[PDB]
Amino acid sequence: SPQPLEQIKLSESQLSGRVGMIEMDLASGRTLTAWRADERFPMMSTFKVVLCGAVLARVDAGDEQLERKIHYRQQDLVDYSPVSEKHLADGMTVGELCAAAITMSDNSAANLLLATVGGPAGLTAFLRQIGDNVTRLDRWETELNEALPGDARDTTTPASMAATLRKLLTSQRLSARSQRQLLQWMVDDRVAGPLIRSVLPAGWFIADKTGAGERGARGIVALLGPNNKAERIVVIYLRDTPASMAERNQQIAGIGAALIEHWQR
Ligand SMILES: OC[C@H]1O[C@H](O[C@H]2[C@H](O)[C@@H](O)[C@H](OCCCCCCC3CCCCC3)O[C@@H]2CO)[C@H](O)[C@@H](O)[C@@H]1O
Ligand SMILES: *C(=O)/C=C/N[C@@H](C(=O)O)[C@](C)(COC(=O)CCCC(=O)O)S(=O)O
Repeated sequence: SPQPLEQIKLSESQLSGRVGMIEMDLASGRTLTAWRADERFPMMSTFKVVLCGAVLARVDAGDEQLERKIHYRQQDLVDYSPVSEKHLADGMTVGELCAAAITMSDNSAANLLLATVGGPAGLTAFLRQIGDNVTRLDRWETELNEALPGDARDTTTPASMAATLRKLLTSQRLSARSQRQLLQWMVDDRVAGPLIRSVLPAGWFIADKTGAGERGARGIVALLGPNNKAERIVVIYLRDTPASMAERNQQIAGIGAALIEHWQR
């Protein structure tokens, strides 16, 4: 594989779409690679990690408990609720809802949690409170991944998302236990985690949350590194490409291959 930047450019050429990417040291925030890092991209399901960061902040403040059981109704369910549709009778705890939202991308779980933090406006206010003045959530699942061309709703930038994830995972804004919980939910991703491990060379750590939307929108927010360590945050978003999901996945994987082959930078 060629150098990361060369590969990213090649991916735009092949997809006919825009790619946004940041590679950042998790411990220090050092930015290693930045491409269209200040341009907007739909967050799609990647917003679920930020959502649960807001939930954990409420737990730390004593305003929420991960144990608290939420009971909901069938009429509350939206498209794609693999975990939540199974608990209409017994409900789910707030912690279970975050696990379902992050590890299974359960949309109803995400909407139930979104309501607890004040909806899209409440989550956006949380982002402003931690210093992210760019990322914004405007809608609920599943309308939020519509990805209309030029629509600023429900978007982030690679730089903002990377900085925000680092703040949630390491800045001590969240308690030690909460930081560890957010990380573990990403490590436990069932949608792409196992698949990514199956193609990663031995020794490479992966934790992640993916997203998909209309007009080719696709993305991933991840922790990656050799020697089984979460060394870097890697955020990659794609938008406005007519390519098959398989090809969008392959191009993102190709950027990862370039990082892996040329890690020491
Ligand atoms: O010399 C480095 C490595 O080169 C190859 O590894 C390949 C691997 O066989 C392939 O499957 C993967 O594809 C990349 C798979 C990446 C999947 C997702 C990455 C995510 C992670 C972070 C966010 C964005 C994307 O590339 C590597 C590097 O070329 C060799 O197979 C391996 O033995 C060797 O150690
Ligand atoms: C989050 O990104 C969700 C995107 N797509 C879903 C949606 O529009 O709500 C789908 C229902 C597909 O969902 C999945 O394929 C599961 C994994 C979603 C993820 O990557 O987080 S829609 O068909 O696009």
